[PDB]
This record gives sequence, structure tokens and C-alpha cells, in this order.
Amino acid sequence: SDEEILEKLRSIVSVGDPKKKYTRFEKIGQGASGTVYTAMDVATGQEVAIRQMNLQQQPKKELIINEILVMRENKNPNIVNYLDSYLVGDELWVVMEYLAGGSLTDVVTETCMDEGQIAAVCRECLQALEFLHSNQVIHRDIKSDNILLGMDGSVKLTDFGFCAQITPEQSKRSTMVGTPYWMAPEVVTRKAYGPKVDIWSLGIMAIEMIEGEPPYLNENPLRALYLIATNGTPELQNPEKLSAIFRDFLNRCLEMDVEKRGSAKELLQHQFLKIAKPLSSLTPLIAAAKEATK
Repeated sequence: SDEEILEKLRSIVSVGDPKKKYTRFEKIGQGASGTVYTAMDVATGQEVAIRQMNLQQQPKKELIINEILVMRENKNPNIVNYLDSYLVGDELWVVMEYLAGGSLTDVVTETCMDEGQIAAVCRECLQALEFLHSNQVIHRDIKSDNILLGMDGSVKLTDFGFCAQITPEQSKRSTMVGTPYWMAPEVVTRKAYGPKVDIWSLGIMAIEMIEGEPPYLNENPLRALYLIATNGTPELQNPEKLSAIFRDFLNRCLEMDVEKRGSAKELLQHQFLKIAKPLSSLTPLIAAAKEATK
């Protein structure tokens, strides 16, 4: 109910008008999720990203409440920091830390990462996933777009608009919520998947870092999902260019057998991650991709 939603949100948010607390507003995006602005915290001078939403044009308000509650109670160095929220009439504001280095999508579409840089990004993402999975949260929409980058090469995961909270009673899910190209095959072949769907999606993200795109990107999304379920583990265009340890890591992420697929905890121990360059190594790619995308 619309009234029940507003009151629940009222209990969650800080009181008052956020316009008193933030200045220097500039639109940096707009879409189905609302409008995003950069702004300046008037008190601390921190640059923030504010997501503005009119609740009259949100079809699934249950998901935004869940989104904020999960962010609030699952803070992590590798998760984009949720700062505050406000509600003024029908206008919901979600305040996030701003990462000035864009997304991983910008990096993979505009630059060519080396294995040391890829290992660093995979490590950081797996740190976020281990934490989420150990707290019974499945992200369910892991993809380069949801990996945001600091100018210092910080690597942070965001968008909890699609996440699932699981329990030992109900350890598995069936809803197909993720972006098709990054979806694990079991999401379509069965009606029971768990946390390792995020691991499969990370493997697809590693293919992005290698080849610039997920497999089947050019295909209709409806075809892609049929392609995933029938082709299984996707084939690299030039597997011979990769080190043996990186090939092993990819195979453990993209394993068809869910039991055999690596968990986040296990994969943090993988020797591919040990070739990681300092995160500072990403700064030139971040700067290059930033300049290339305006």
C-alpha cells in the first residue's frame, strides 16, 4: 500500500529538507532508477551522489525500501557507501558517496587492462562478495556497470535494487532479476540458485575485462539466455593469450556444476589474485576512460 510505504520510508529517512544540507547540484544521469546528481555536502565539503526519486512513478517501492535497509546494515570497504536518505512529500532522496573515476564499464570499453590490473579488480569484487554472502545477501546483478571506481583506483560495488536476503530455511531463490548476459545458466535451467550466481557473473565481468564485452552482447537478450543455458561455459576468443593461472581462475568462476564452482571465500585464496598490481595501477586507465567518455 502507498500509505504503508511512505510511513515505513518516513521511519528510515533523516528528518527535514536535504536542500539545506547539500549544494552545487549537477545532473550526471537520469533513467528508470530516477535522476542522479553530484552535490557538495555543505558541512564537510564531501562530494556526494544523490539519487532522486518521485515515488508516484516507482512501480516496485518494496525494492527501494529493501535497497536502503540492506545498504544500511551491510557496510563494507568494497561497497559504495550509503550516507543518508530524505523524504519530502513524494520525493525520496538517497545520498551516496561519489566515485569520480566512473564505472568499470568505461574502463573495459575504452582501455585494455593487463592481468595484474584484472587480478586487482577481481580481488576487490570478491572481497565485497565474500562479505555479502557471509551475511546472507546475494547481489544478483554483478556486472561492470555496478562496479564504481575511485580516482585512486578504489573498486566498489553498488546497486542493491536486485539483491536477495536468504536464510537456512530458504537458502535458494528462483526470481530472474539479473541482467541477462551476466546470468548464471542455473537461473534459467532450474528454479533454485544460490550465492554462486554472483561468482558466475564475476567470471563474465572478467571476460569483459579481457574482451571488452560479455559473451552474446550483440544478441537479443531473449536469445542470449537460451545461448547461456545451452552453451554453458562461454568460450574465450583467444584463450592462448592468457596465463595458465588466469585461465584456471576463470574456469573456477564459470564452472557449470554449482558445487564445483568456486565460492567467494575459496576464490580469495586463488593464486591468480596474487599477481595483482597495486590498485594505483588502475589510475591511468580510469583517467583515460574518463577523458574518452567526456
